[PDB]
Amino acid sequence: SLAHTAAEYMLSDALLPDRRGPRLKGLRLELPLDRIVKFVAVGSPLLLMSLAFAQEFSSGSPISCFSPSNFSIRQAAYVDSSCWDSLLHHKQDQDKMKSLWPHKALPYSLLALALLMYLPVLLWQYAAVPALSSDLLFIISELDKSYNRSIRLVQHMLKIRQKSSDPYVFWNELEKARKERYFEFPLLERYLACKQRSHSLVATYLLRNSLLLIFTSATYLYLGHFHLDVFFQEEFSCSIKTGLLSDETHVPNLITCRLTSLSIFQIVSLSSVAIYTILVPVIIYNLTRLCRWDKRLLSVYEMLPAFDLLSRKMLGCPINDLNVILLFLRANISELISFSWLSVLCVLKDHNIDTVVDFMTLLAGLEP
Amino acid sequence: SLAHTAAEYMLSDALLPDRRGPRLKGLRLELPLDRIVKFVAVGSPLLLMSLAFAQEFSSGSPISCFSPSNFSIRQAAYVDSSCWDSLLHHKQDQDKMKSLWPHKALPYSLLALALLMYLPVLLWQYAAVPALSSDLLFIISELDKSYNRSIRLVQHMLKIRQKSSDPYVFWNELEKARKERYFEFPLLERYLACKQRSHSLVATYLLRNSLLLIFTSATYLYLGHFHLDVFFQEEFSCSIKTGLLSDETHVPNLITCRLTSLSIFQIVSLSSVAIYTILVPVIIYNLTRLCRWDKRLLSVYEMLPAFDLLSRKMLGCPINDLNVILLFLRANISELISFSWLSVLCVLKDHNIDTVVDFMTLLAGLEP
Amino acid sequence: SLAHTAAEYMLSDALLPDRRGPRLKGLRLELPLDRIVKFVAVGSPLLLMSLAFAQEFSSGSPISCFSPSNFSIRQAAYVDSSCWDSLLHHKQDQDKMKSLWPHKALPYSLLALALLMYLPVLLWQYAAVPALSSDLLFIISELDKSYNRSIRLVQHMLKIRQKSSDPYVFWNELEKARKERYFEFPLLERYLACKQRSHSLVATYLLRNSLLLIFTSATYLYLGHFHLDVFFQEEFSCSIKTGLLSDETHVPNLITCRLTSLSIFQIVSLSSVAIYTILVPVIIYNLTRLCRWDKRLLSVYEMLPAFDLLSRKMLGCPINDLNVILLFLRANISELISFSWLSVLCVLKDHNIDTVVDFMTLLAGLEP
Amino acid sequence: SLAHTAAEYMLSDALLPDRRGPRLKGLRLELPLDRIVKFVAVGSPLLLMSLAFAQEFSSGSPISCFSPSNFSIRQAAYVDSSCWDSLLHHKQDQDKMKSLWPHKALPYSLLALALLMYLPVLLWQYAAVPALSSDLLFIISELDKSYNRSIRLVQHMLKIRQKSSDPYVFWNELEKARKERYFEFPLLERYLACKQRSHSLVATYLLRNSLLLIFTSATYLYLGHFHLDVFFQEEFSCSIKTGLLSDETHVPNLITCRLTSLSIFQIVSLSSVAIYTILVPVIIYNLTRLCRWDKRLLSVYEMLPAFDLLSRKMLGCPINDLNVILLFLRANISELISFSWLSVLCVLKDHNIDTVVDFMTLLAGLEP
Amino acid sequence: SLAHTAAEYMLSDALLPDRRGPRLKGLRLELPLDRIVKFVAVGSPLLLMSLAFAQEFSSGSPISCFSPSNFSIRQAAYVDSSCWDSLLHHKQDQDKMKSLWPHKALPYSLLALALLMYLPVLLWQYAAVPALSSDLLFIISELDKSYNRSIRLVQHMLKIRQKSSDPYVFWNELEKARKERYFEFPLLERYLACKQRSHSLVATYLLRNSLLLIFTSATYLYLGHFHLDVFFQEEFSCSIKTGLLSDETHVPNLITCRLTSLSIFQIVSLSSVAIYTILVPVIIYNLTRLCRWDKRLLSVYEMLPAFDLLSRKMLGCPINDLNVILLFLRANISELISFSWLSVLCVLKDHNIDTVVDFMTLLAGLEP
Repeated sequence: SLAHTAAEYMLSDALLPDRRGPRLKGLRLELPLDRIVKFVAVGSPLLLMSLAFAQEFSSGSPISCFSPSNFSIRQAAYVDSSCWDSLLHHKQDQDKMKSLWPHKALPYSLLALALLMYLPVLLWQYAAVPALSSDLLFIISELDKSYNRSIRLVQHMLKIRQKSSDPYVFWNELEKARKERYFEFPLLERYLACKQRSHSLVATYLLRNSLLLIFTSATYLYLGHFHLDVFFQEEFSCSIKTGLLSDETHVPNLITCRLTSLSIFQIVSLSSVAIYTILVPVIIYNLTRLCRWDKRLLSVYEMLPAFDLLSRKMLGCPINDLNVILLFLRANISELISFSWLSVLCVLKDHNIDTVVDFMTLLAGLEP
Repeated sequence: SLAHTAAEYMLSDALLPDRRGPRLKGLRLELPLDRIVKFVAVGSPLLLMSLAFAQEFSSGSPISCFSPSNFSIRQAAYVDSSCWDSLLHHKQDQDKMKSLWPHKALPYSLLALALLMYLPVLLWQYAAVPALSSDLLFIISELDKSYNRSIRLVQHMLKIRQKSSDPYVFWNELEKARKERYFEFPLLERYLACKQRSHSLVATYLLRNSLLLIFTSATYLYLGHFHLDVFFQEEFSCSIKTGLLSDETHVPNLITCRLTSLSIFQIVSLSSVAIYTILVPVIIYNLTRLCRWDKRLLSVYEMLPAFDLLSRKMLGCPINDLNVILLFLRANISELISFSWLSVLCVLKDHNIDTVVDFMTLLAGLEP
Repeated sequence: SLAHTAAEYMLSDALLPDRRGPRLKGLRLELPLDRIVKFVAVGSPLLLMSLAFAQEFSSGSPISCFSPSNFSIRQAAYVDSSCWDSLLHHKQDQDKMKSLWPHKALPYSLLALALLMYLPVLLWQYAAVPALSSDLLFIISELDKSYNRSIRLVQHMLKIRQKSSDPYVFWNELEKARKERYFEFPLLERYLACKQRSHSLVATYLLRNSLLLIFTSATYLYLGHFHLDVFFQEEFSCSIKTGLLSDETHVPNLITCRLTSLSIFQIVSLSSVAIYTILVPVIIYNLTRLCRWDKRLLSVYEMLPAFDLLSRKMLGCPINDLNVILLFLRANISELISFSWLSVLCVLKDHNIDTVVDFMTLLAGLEP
Repeated sequence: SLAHTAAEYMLSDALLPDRRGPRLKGLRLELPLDRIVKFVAVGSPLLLMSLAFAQEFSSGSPISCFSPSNFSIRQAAYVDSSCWDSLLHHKQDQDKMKSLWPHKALPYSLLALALLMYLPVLLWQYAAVPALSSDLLFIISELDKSYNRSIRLVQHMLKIRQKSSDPYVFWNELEKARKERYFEFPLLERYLACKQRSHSLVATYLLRNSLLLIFTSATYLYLGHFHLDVFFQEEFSCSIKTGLLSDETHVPNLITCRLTSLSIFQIVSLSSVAIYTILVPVIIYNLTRLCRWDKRLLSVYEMLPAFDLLSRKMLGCPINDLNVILLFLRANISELISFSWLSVLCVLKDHNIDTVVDFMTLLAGLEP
Repeated sequence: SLAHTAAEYMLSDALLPDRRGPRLKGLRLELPLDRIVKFVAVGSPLLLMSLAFAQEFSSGSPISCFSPSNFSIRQAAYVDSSCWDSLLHHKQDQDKMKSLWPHKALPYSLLALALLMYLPVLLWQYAAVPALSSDLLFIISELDKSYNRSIRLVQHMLKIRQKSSDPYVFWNELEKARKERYFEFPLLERYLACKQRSHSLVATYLLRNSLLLIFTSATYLYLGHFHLDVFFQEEFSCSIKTGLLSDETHVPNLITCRLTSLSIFQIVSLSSVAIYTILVPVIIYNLTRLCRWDKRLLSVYEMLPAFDLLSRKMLGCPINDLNVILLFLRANISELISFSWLSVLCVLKDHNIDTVVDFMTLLAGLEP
């Protein structure tokens, strides 16, 4: 089946024969909400198209005709197959030959919608995946040096505090460490500054979401203009004597052609509206995600040395490449190593009490 | 077949191409009862839908008509295919055209139910699996330090007891070990305290079960309102002359249309009730599981150093994140290492006799 | 299905059983735009051919006939199967027997176009892939020596600058390093010079794109000459008595033969025009890519020792082997090692400020 | 389908279950032109045979009959199936019963041609592959000793030249190295001499190409003798009363039998001529390849020590085993090791200037 | 299809699930000519059987009948299906009811021939493969000690010859080495002597070839006795009133039954003769192979120490186990190690000149 081929051609990853290396393994380049939206926006028209051609209706004929008994079997087949290509209600009300082309174009329209909704996925894959992957992995490699440089070369501070009055050393020793060369990273404050003034992935993300929104609007227009007119129309009167059959002796207006699969058309015309009105607010929520700064976990991020640079750059216009980098980092920061200490520092959510809270928590997180 | 595709699309794991690493191997993120409920609540409508389209009924036609002998083959096919889309019992009792739409909507309803029952699974997978996995693996890693720290640095207590009167040292030496820095973990008493005051996975678990309960109630309403009325109705009188065929000379009320697949409809309408009334009390049992504290094995848990913190936090409202963490831990605590010593300490189920019971059991569990 | 076989025979890689070694893994020998063009220009006629034979039209007959009622079933089948091979509108307007052969030749034409559009792919695979691969991997191996030779044997310059006035050493020490034997590569300035005067892959690239352009023009001519004439013609009058049936008593001009699949023909005739008018400007953009020198990143390339030779050779006719080598290098330079330092040196995009900018950035990029 | 089985039975490698070792991996025993010729000469008749039985014509009947209306359905089936086995145009012009057997024999002829064109492939596989593989791998193993013996034991010549006047040592030191025992190989000058006087693979190559040429000529004769006569003949008059039906009362000459699939026959008869007239000059080009000595790269080959023996043996009759060995070596010399230095020595294409050109190029090609 | 199952059940290896070890990998237990004969003698009847049931004839009926118009459809089906089981030409010439049973027995006969031709393969696999494999691998293991014992412990002879007059030492030193204990193998001269007097694999080989020859003769007898009589007979007159239908009123002699698939029968009857007259002389050539001693390469074999024993045993009756061992060794001697030195010693094909020829060739073949 065509849907079987499209199941693996689209709606999945089509890069390399897989099992290559770290290009795809261990890194998530698509947000779970984006993946769900892509799946339920691409496979849904494909699912409806498959349901149109499924075992629910065992083939049969999409059109039925009431031809006179004088007609043979082949003549009846001719007058019923010549109307599936000439869907025109020759109404007696001049001669408004209203067309019923959506009935024949439904599979074409569904396939066109399925192909169209895959364009934003291709745009994201071939316009933002490489640069975003490079930035994410470089930043992850740089931030992986924030454990053997934030405690293991900082545990000498424990030696300094424990000799003197520890509460006093908690507030008047830290300026020496904050001014140390190795304590502050030398490359992140420039890379992040450069990324702050560049608008490249923000444009791609906004285009990816706006294309889906515009395609949903186009689907609404298609189903409100062409459909919803021939929606309760099941019978139409045709005319076979509209050509070389004019000089003959048989039914001029072969009345009462019937659309056998009208119910499937009606069900699809509503399931293509409900499914996408489900997705209408999800896209705008995805757009809102980038437009709002997030500071719910800034308290613990600012404490750590390397993440202090990320926390400081929290001002200005929210539309920056750094925002997309942060959005794809927080979904990827917990790959295999930050899963044991960053996820632990969640107790601090309420700098006086915070001054002494690390009296026993920070050193207790040692790997051995 | 569509059921063949849905067999692997749903009703299984759809994350990664597998064989990746420790993300899924060795960790059980779904309780066996939850897995059974999900399987028998998702595949059951799919199984019934497949049985509707299976070899049991070799296609055929879902409707049969008794048309006059004057009608040709094509005319009879027209009058029998124009009634499967116009199921309306034009009864002579005014003109109550009772519809028989459930007969045509049964596959649609079954597919809709199958898709709806997969929503709680998606909610659990994309709203609680990451945080629960992180908490579970962190707690497991911390508790894995409860064997080389509860006997191997405690076997010096054997040296102390064996020199003096061992029964006396069984009760007056332990305060030194209980006050030792390394004996008591420094991070668990804070992580568990933080998790006690957080209600995040409790809400997700309750929502996951309540969605299934509400969907079962909706299925009951659907089968009690739309079904159970056209349940013993097998014959209905139609009307083809309800349109452009009005000005014709043939049967006005084409009486005695017959629903060929009424028996399948009746069997499905009962197997969709029995199967879900089997599942009605299982869901409430799953809800009860979280609402009741468990203390059947507290006697052996309190003896161990690390598990003493877990045993102490056994008071207050049962609805806490720690309850879900414990429920998913006791089903996962016995992965590969706790399978040889924790499962052995089951003899203690009856502190005077318990004082001397470990005279030979604790030290005999040494790995060499 | 034939399309199923052509899916794996073409439209993919057909060299070796794969999993061999570094022949294909880690090296990209086809640009993403070229890959997209090849896919959407080869599979599109195949997709339309599959749609012609898909479940959308459940086989049936491509021609229908209105034969007299005296004819038997076999006689009607004869007069309807003898016209699908004799498509000739015997119009009464002398005796212009206009042929409708495109209706029968549509699958043949689609298969011919699909096979023809694969010729440039074969030409690129068997005329430029080996030499381009050899040059690319040799240049990559030579350029991989530009990290342990541009800083690690250059960090002594740090020792020289830090002793004296560093700003002065920033401008009067570099002539010694620029005149050093090891600092300047001894093979690239000759290999690139040889490649500059050779036009071998430029001709292959231009031929590969021009063949696709010429085939698109041929498709336009085919659809504008043979099609677009029998486009709204659905009925034609045939003649069975044009031979040994002349001396018989039956319909001389068996009027009103009908093309059942005219709608599919019309849709294909438009989808084969829209899809390729989408591709018309992409090919000329690909041609433009080679014809224009690129200097958007020359500022950082000139700073590096090895890439200085590449940056210097930026004059003359753009049509040279070095241009194609650069085009396939910039898409392949970031394989696994240049992904951590070359992608970082993007801050320099605005030699006075550039003199002191590397005071801290260059040495901070050390691997440990 | 039969074509599906023949796709993997032929048109590919049928030796071992693969993944065995170096028997096939890393060695190319078939030239790309030979592979293309074999593919497009073996699969083309198979492709046409598949197209004859494809979805393009949905089975049906290959013959149609115009029997009188008195005949029943079974009688008409008898008189139409008794003519597909008795294709004889009983023309009224004595009684020249011209046969139309190519219409029935087309699939048989296509399968016979597909099997026949596989004979040269089997001949090459079972008559020249082992000896050629042995010679190629032995020569490759011997020539792999031309890098650690042409510079690394020759770099002492650098020590000799740099002490004295280097241009003088460029021309008066080399006689010592040319007379050294290890510098000149002791086995190649005898193995190549033995292969020069042996004509074993030349005969096999010539037979392999001439068999394909003769089979193409036979196909031309078949399509020009048996076809091209019944090419525009679509109707023939049969006779069922040519036996036990003679004493009956029905149509003596059942006129106007019709060949339903005449168009497919006509298209195949032309596509089997065009495809092979495409291949006619390719075979003679392959024959020309062996008949002409190649000296386009002799300048760099003569410089190398080991390849000097190959370059010297460039005289006499071109038809020798050494010619085939060289043809299969130049397509295989660049396997994994000669890909970094032999492909670089392309600058020398114009012995005075050549005397000093290696002043810096030869030593710069060192592996470290 | 049955042929699909027989493709993998037979015509290939059916021992173990493969990928086991050195039982099958690296060892060739079937000669290429024997493999070709087995393939083209077993699959050919299977190929013809598949062609009988292929898409070439779309099922249909193998028999057609000309029943009177009074007969219904079911009556005609009865009288045409009651003759495919009662093929008897009730000729009017007493009452010689000639049977046409080969038409019905053709698939049975083809399957029987395909099964019968597999008997020699089973006999070879289960009667000679184990002993031959053991003998071959033992002899190969013993002969693998003929390189580190024929030069590396013989290169001291170089030290002896180079000190004195080398031509003199070429002829008067060798008697010492020929009389040395280690130089002459102590097991081969007894194992080969034992195998010379044993006739076990010779009988199996002769039986394997003679069974195929006898089966070919039986096929010739079958096609010359039962076929070739009903070969141009296409029409026969049947009789349905030969039983309980005798007391009825309908056609007594239902004349003119027709064999619809006579052409397929005729083509198979000729392709089963040609394809086996091709194989008739190949089998006798295989028999001749064993019956003639081979001494074309004895000159180089006698020079080597270990192969001297093989070369000496070249007298007597050619029918011995040693002959089969040699035949399967020369096709297997060049597995992975003898591929670099035995295949090189081909220059000696013309003991005076041979005395001094090894002055340089023998020592030059050293592995380093």
